[PDB]
Amino acid sequence: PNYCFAGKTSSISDLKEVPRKNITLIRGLGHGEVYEGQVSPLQVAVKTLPEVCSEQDELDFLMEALIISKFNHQNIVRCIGVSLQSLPRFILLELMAGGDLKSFLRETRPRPPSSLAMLDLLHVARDIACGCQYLEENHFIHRDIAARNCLLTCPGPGRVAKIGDFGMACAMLPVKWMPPEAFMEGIFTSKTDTWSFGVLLWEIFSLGYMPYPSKSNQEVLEFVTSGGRMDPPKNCPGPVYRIMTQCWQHQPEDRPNFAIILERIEYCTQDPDVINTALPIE
Ligand SMILES: COc1cc(N2CCC(N3CCN(C)CC3)CC2)ccc1Nc1ncc(Cl)c(Nc2ccccc2P(C)(C)=O)n1
Repeated sequence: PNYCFAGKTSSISDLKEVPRKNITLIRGLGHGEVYEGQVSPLQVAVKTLPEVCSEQDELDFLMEALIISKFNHQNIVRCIGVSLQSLPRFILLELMAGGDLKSFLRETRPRPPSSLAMLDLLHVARDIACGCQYLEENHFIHRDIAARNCLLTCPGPGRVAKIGDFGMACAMLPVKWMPPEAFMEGIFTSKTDTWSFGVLLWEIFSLGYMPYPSKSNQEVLEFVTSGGRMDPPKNCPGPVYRIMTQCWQHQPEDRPNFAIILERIEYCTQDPDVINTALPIE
């Protein structure tokens, strides 16, 4: 299997094979399965392929390794290497100690008080938008920009958010992150990623709520097609909500590219009225 990105073609032979003897598993992290690990010492996350799997599962795994290995950006998770010549097969990734963003948001929600502030949220949004701008500039369509696919380097301040999973690149389709022309026509473009980014913003500023809270997939599809959009998250500043509503323009041509999203995020970050807004206490 071959893979091309940024005008270069790569195959399995170009991946960095790490000797199996140099890899130590430490603990499970979530769902294949992902472990904390060590490479002789580098801390890694280890994505494993079940030994019992289809040929297409094997190929899917290979492709995910080539895709992640060829990216070179600070807001995309690094691939340390692979161990594909012993079973089970491993992909070695940068350990993101802060976890997935969805869990982080849910678990770090202000409770009775200042576990998070608005600037933390804007920094995460900026980081992911920089990641997406890098993809868009390199003509890569992610297809599943969502909080569950983003990771944080560390729990505390100085955390950096990064795009972590590239699995997507009917009942399993992430309808709630997809614009009309994607779920209706199966047309994907970089404006597809813009729409999803809008939904991720909502996830961020809601502190990890499921989009379109009470609606099923079909309800969302009919709602969104008819021009329905989500309400602002609780205490969401107007300038932030305006970015969401621009990302959710019906016409792909009317949605901003990531360079523009980034500028608008940076303007929000500069506005004292935005960053002095208190997050809701649950
Ligand atoms: C310590 O590092 C982690 C911790 C957790 N946590 C988050 C809280 C969770 N909580 C604690 C509190 N408890 C009561 C309920 C559970 C426990 C696990 C999750 C993930 C990583 N790291 C990590 N790096 C790289 C990758 Cl690449 C990855 N990948 C990854 C790991 C897990 C899920 C999804 C992915 P993705 C996006 C789809 O690749 N994952």
